[PDB]
Amino acid sequence: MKYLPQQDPQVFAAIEQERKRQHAKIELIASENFVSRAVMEAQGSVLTNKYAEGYPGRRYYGGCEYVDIVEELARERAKQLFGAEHANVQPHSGAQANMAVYFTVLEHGDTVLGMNLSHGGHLTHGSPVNFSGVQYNFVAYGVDPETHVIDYDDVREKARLHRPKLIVAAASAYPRIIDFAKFREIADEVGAYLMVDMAHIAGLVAAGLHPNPVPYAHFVTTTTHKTLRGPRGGMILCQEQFAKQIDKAIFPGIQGGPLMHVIAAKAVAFGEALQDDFKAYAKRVVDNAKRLASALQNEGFTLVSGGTDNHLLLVDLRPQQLTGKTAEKVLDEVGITVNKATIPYDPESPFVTSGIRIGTAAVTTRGFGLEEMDEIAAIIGLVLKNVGSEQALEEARQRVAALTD
Amino acid sequence: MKYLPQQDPQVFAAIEQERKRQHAKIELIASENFVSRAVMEAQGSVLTNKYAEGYPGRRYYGGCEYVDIVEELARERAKQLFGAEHANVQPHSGAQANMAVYFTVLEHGDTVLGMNLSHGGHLTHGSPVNFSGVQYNFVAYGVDPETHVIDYDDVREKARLHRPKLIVAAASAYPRIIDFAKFREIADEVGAYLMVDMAHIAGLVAAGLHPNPVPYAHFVTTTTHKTLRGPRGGMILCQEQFAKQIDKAIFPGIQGGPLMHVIAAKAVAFGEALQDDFKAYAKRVVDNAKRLASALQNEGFTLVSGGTDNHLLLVDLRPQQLTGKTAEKVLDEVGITVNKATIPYDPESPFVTSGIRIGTAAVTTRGFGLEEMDEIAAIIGLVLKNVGSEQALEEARQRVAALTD
Ligand SMILES: *Cc1c(COP(=O)(O)O)cnc(C)c1O
Ligand SMILES: *Cc1c(COP(=O)(O)O)cnc(C)c1O
Repeated sequence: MKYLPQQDPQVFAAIEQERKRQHAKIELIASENFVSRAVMEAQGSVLTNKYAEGYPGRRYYGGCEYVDIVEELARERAKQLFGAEHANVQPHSGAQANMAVYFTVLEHGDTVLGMNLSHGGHLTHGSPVNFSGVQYNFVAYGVDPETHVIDYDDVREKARLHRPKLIVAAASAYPRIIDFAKFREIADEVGAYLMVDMAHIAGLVAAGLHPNPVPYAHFVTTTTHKTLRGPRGGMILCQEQFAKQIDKAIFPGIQGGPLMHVIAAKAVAFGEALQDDFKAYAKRVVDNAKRLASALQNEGFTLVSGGTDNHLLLVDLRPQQLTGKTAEKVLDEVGITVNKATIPYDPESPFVTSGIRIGTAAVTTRGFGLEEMDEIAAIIGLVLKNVGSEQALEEARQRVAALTD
Repeated sequence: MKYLPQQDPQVFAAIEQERKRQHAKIELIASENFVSRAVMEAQGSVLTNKYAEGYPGRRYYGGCEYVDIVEELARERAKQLFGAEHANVQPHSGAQANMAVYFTVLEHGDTVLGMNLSHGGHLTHGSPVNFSGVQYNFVAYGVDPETHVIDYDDVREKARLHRPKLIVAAASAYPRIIDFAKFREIADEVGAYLMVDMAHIAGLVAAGLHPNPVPYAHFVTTTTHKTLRGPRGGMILCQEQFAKQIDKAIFPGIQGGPLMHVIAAKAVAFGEALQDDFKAYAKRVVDNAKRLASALQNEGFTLVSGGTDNHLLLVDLRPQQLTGKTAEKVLDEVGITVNKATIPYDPESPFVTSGIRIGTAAVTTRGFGLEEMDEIAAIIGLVLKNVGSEQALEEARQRVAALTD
């Protein structure tokens, strides 16, 4: 940076702390990643200066010729990446992407069926303190108590009983492949729309390492950040028959001016995802997650669903008589970043939990491989088996430092 | 830029076109401005990589120590700037700021009283194609047919008849000072909350050049961009008694993860606004607007309300037998950027209009002064009085080029 250090010493010092923190820590939060310098440059551009309400070639303001090119690059690259008939790259966030789809097909009080929030469902899939649960009548399907895999007969029964207008598939803490074909079959049986929120798995979908929801879902929502490794924001994909309605839902429906600089950064990220090396990256993500899962089991940890098909895993800490909160806290002391997470049928509250959620997207971006997964698992074992030993925690600290260099 | 040109030639070429366009054109769109290099660097930072759901010291994820510093800098500087008891700097946009306030105090179907959308009210103040008009029962107050000033007796009568739970004051196309004291008096009479949407005038409020709504309003919403000259985004200010509710409305209410890099940029912008030179800038904005108004009247143009108290003016083009659409189009041909705008009691549709809206914030940022205002008015006169003369339009083109260098 050139201008920030001089103009705003306080803000610059804090940013610099954050940058150094990002390098020093082992980031295992499943939603996290590190974007490229090109992505950052794009959202640090003069495009922040442009109002462009509306859509390419259909704007409310003049002078949008070039931001139109940018937005269209984003839309076309997204369509290439996911094989979607239509993309809306304007959503400010994953929350707003979901908000727009809900606004499109639902009326206030309509019934929606989503994944149980304690089993992997997201806040925006019907939490009673979120607009979703306040504005619509959410009901939930569960995972099997033993296998922790989505019970598709439960999805079906809930759908048939409650007759939702919309079924939501996808998750923020589900370690297995989701069967979108079965979701669509159930949706068809009850005459419901199917929305798939692929935020966590979008990068894996782009790389052909998770089945693509696009052919089965009426609407697909996503973050551009997370496994897709883009700037912070949202996106909607849908069939052409819903394009006009979805676009109107975003604007003038729920948003005003789009963030054109962030949209530029989205275009850049999609460009990167279209490359062969992103496919290799995403495979390493999944490979690393399997390896980490295996290595954790070697240390004596129990994993929700007994492993992972994707980028993330959940450790059930009940065998170690630890809460997720305790684990999160002590790992923070040694420089490993995880979050507490409810495990299916968790006896603890969501604010304490019996689990931790772990993902490999971030460490994989940093160049970590299988050997590093083994060592991360070993450090986690050392820490969680010796929570009262400052000697053990100091060793862990040093081993974490060795990994981050 | 260093990395974008190599990584993404297509995106870079479009960005470069946009940058050159921003320099070449005379930007008179009232909502537009040009942010500092420091602001851009801040939102081009690694802070995009951090999930920080929740609030400073009360986050859902670990590792937020430094982004907490950044957010708190934003909140404290905002409180200094506007004398507010509480700030929420997380809203993704002005639309989301408004959305959160609505979510806080209203139930589905509640009555809200806002400014007539054809008289200066914003889309998010009850448009039937916007969430505001769909989710709540909006009624409108008007300006006087002759003076084009808000009719406060009409505000009062509408309030007493319709008994709104919420009254909204503020505008996207109102050229006069708004009397927030009178709005609060009316709100008090009918037991309604008062929300002031100061998006357009926020920079002027910060510089003491427009009365501050904070002491009179329960809630103040704003964009961080526009006259405040910050990054693209939103903010809510409120009394401490609503702080918890407002914070919960933003998260977990209507948004997910905040844009920490944009919040950094907000902090930077507020820092800039706190400086003496921003006060001088804002005075030049208002001075330039008066001068431009005066100069346009000298050319024979009629202005809505007969002039301006702020950064913006509206030309009533009926005396010249032109639509706003025609004016917008021809000015685009010579390198002057305006937008068509409905004038109070406009006989045309909102898609054709009898007016153009013009603001001076952008040209003032570029260093334009009184002499430049005179010349801009003269060029506008030349163009709109000679719409069929390519000779006149070419002269205008050359005069515009002379101004932008
Ligand atoms: C992260 C996530 C979201 C929310 O995205 P934000 O950008 O934080 O609003 C929504 N749905 C799912 C499944 C997510 O993982
Ligand atoms: C510009 C504006 C908005 C909307 O802000 P976005 O950032 O475009 O969502 C809302 N209210 C008023 C008065 C505005 O001027």
